[PDB]
Amino acid sequence: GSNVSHNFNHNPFIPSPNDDVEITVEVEHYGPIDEGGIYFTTDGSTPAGARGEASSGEFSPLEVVETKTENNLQRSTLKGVIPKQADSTPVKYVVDVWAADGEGSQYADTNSLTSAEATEFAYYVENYSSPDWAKDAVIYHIFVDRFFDGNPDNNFAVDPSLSLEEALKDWMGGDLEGVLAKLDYIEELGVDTIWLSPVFEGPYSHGYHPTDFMGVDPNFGTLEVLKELIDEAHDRDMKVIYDFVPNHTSSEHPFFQDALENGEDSPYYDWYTFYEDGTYETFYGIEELPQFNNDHPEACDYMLNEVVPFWLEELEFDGLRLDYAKGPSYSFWVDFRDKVKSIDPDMYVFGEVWDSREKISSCAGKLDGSLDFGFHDTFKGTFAFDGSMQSVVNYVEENEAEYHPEYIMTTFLDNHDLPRFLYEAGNNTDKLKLASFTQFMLPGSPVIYYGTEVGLSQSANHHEFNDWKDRWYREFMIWDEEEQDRELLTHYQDIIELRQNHSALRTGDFHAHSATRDALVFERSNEDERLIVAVNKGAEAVLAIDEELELENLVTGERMTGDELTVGANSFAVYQVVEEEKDIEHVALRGVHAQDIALSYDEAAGVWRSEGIHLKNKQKVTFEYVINGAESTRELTFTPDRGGKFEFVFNPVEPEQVTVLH
Amino acid sequence: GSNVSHNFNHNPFIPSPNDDVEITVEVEHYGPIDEGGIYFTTDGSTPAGARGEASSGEFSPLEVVETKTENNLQRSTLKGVIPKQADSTPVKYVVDVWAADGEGSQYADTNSLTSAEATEFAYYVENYSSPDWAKDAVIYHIFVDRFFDGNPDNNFAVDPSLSLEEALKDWMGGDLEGVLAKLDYIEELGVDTIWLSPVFEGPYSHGYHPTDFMGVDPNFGTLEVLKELIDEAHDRDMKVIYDFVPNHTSSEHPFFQDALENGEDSPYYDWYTFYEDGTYETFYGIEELPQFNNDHPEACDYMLNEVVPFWLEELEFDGLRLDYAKGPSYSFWVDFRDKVKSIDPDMYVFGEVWDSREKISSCAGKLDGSLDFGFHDTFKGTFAFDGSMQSVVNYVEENEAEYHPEYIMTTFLDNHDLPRFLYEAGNNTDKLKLASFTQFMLPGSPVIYYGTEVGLSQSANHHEFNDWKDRWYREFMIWDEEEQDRELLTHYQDIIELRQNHSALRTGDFHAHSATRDALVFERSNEDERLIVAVNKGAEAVLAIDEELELENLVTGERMTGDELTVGANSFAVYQVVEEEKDIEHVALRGVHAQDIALSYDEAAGVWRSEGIHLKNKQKVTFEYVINGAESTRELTFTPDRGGKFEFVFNPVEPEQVTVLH
Ligand SMILES: [Ca+2]
Ligand SMILES: [Ca+2]
Ligand SMILES: [Ca+2]
Ligand SMILES: [Ca+2]
Repeated sequence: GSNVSHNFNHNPFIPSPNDDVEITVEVEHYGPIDEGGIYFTTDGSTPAGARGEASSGEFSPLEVVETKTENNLQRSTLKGVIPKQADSTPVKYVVDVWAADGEGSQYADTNSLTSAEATEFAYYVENYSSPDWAKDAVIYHIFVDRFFDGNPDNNFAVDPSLSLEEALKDWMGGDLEGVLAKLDYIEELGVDTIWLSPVFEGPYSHGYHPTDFMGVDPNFGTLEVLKELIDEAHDRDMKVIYDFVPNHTSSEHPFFQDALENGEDSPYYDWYTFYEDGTYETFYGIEELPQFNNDHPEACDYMLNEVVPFWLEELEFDGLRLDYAKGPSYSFWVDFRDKVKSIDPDMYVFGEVWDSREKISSCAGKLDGSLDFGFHDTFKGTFAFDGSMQSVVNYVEENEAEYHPEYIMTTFLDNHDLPRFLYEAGNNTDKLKLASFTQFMLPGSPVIYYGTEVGLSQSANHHEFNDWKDRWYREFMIWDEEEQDRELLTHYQDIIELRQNHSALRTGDFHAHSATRDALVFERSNEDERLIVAVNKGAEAVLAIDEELELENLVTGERMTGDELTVGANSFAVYQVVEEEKDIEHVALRGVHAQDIALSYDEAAGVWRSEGIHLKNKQKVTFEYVINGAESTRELTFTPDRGGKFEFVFNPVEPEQVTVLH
Repeated sequence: GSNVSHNFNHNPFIPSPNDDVEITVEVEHYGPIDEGGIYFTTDGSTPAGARGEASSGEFSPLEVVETKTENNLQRSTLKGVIPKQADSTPVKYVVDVWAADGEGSQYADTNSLTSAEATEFAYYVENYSSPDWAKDAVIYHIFVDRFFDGNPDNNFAVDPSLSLEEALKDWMGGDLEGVLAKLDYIEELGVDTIWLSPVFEGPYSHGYHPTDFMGVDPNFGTLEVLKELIDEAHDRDMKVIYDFVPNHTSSEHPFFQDALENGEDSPYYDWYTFYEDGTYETFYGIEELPQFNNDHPEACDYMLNEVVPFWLEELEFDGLRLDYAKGPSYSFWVDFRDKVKSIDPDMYVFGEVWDSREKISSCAGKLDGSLDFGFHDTFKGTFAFDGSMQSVVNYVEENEAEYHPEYIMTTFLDNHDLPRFLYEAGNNTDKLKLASFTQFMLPGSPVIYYGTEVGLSQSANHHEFNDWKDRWYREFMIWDEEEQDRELLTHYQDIIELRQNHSALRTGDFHAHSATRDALVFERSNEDERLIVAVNKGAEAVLAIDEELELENLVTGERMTGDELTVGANSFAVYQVVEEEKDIEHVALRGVHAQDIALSYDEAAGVWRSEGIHLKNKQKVTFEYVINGAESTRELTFTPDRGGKFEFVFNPVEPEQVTVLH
């Protein structure tokens, strides 16, 4: 009948408990369409409605703002708002568009005629924030089966008669008891967070084919060993993150087998997406990986009210890494965030999203962050494939301009699914020293694949193989200190101690000064210190610094006053500038009332806030923040669509952020 | 399993009988994909194949040209070529991509696992050409029920007791006998082509709900009256075009009723797209307009081997206007062109495509042209809604850069579906004089809605209504010479006699000199004459001509030597420049061999051709055409992917066209 298209286009994509949410819908129709409607919910119930009559939830109308006729087809634009909701509230809504004095309705995105087969949109109403510990976190991503074998008695599926090509895709015996033993070495490395490979009872050594969402495979140990590991890692002030697989199970899961035999008389038939011809929804056509239907009400309750608290509340994990966060819906992640952030708002929830950064942005407001694949892709091509250092800068610059400031991009060089950096760099550890150094001097949360610090690479070429190319990314950790690259280990320990002792290197603004191919200098702003980083992977060259200032090589406690500097060949260093920068003492507000309004500092947060100013609706305000009667923030703007007593907040780390928070 | 995407991306989109056709396929996959394949056909049979084994047709492989891994997903590019085919050949092909040493296959665009549910691509192998008479054609689009009532005895469904609001959407009595009577008036207007509204036996007076594809509704007359009309219009050297409805029937069609009752035991059950729950494919949700399934083999044979020859061969129509050409597939139109162009290659086949010009371009090679909706949209907003004359120039310029030179864009101001121009221009006939003049001085084939020349407009406002807003675009033709706008008629007759007596105004190059808002001057190049057109819909102004040359107002046989000219207010004129331009006498070819190769003229066509030069495959040639040892075509390029003895052709109307035709 037409083409209703909403596509999650709600105006405040990350809504506060104050602002209303404007829903804009584009419709391409032949016959008439006159008005639509929103049928949104506040509890966890599924929303439904039709032609202005809501079945479960409240109603809000869609009204034609713009319309015309282009190439004999009529193009109208419908708009409506969802009323503001309280903090920590999951809003699910469905959208339809019909014609007054007509027969029927048509829903959003799916163009369905009924609410049941329509797209279910959702967002989470909350002052969006990520755990502050996750911003400063340095993560040691370990593959449990390939780390250490602290107990050979748990190696039930290990066949020692296998060759390396045959054992690397099978079980090798790494267990959670080994992570307990080598916990001193992990702590000596300097990391403050441990990311554990999946430990589900599955038929494969990687654990991504769960046959029990709430059970540890005996090949890795027991829950008590896991509880002992997490508790011992907690007594060292380290955090533990679990690699969580919510999208799919294996065909061997008791739920899938019971549904595969009993059919519709099975309690788990609707827990998967079975089709009317025997086919079922799967993960990329893998018949052994049926997609777990998290959009089913009784299955979404099992994942959220049974499985997730088992790992976060019972086993006391500190966070979850979500395998294939694209699988489940946004309406599931909105429910997921309300569940995990009600247990503890300091529980790190970041996902593995195989998509561009313009689509990873849609996960903001639901997840605390994601894995920076753009970091991976634009670091191999630069440091391992000899690229331009601009693609490094062109990556950092576009992260600031696209991602929400609270979104945490976890950066990495290797994966259990991607080739090792050392092997892609020809085992030239000088390039890995540059990448690991540049990473720990760039914004984000660095992740260290378990073997990288000792030179663990690939014992074979992956291009020579098929299907199981990922054998050689999951080789066993080397502990023989003769076979280890102790120079690389002492390098990783030193680049960690620097980042862990300089807040500007973790949560500081980024600014590039000069950069050529195989040459880059940049700075890391803050409010307590500044730093200058210089990295070159080619010949020696000179790069032009903006200002002129004395420096201090943090490694070799020297100094250097100059306007330029000659970065060495295949060398790198980070310099700390020395500035008696007068800290913030007074912040005023110029542009709202007749005279400047002096703000008051909040020591709990790090912001300056106004007192309580009334504003008229849709009134285009225009103002700025002055600093100690000297410099001033460039002019801002804001429209208070609903209410009056709105408050002005000034975060000096994000000064241009128009955060007129009620 | 992946995302195979071909999207009709064959390199020669309009293939000659000489060039091979390169098929490029983009695949976004997780697991491996190593090779694909093309399964193309030459006859009318449906193509099918799997994993290199073709079921109906020949096989051509798809090989990975490029590949990488981006954001943990692998992106490969498959390529293969379809061998060159003879002239007048319909190539249908299907495309799949699989993994060697894998299990199964996956097909193009639909991502289906079988060939039956895959996208069926097609193109037509032919030296693409549109009927030369259709390029110069001036069309008089009449709505048969609203023209003249030459026989009141055929008004079976006319209810004289109805009001105008109720009769304008019902039957009024216009018949083909009236078109016979008023044929002198149509010929006096000057048009050389008549476009007839649909005459199918349907339940509505517009005829777009056919209940008999090969039957004339008695409310319009008989076949003999239609045969008499077409024959009488032929004896006056006029052409007749039929408005053809191939996409859908009405629910009252005997085929649909028999299938609606007998079900799968009906011979026409597969002739529509019935769904397994009682729903059926329809035209924009209209349950009374079920979509006729032209992709069914037995239905495509009924349309092409029974219905189309009934109108083009039996009733001896000169062409078909195709209602909603987007409905049927491209694989249907490839069959459709092979059928109508085998009856007579001088049969005009142009379609009604409700889409952007970048998508109307895909109909080139299958249809002779289309209706220029961009002309309509960007002429109401300019001449009836007071816009910029640049949007007129920005429309003509983008037609040259996007459309194939043989594609014929039929321009119009009104439709039976769009509001009248006079009513959108506030009955200000001075604006309609400007639009009708500017139209007949612009490239394309002008179409005249039946009432426009006598000031026929709308007796009511369409915004006041719903569903049947198109009553007021289909009002009855006025014949009382007092109620007619004879000034507008004498205007249309004069702007026709000019275009019909100046070949540069029909098939001549377009060049804009100066243009402001409500002001425009341009020229129309050719090889026998040049013209200058000046149009202003605002106040008087002066526009800067490029060169300086004397002119001649074709209306008032005056002259004017100057470098600029002052176009009047709400006035317009077309001037013919006077130039003793030495015609083409010698054309040589500089760049292929060591010395210039003199070309020979072909009087049958209008081109200069080479003699027969051998070329190596993929050899980047670079050459030009010199004219009478004076000016030269700017350097061209060409690669002969297959063969040797290729010939060079020079069309002086399209000189930059690299037509190295074998
Ligand atoms: Ca996975
Ligand atoms: Ca695998
Ligand atoms: Ca129609
Ligand atoms: Ca209608």
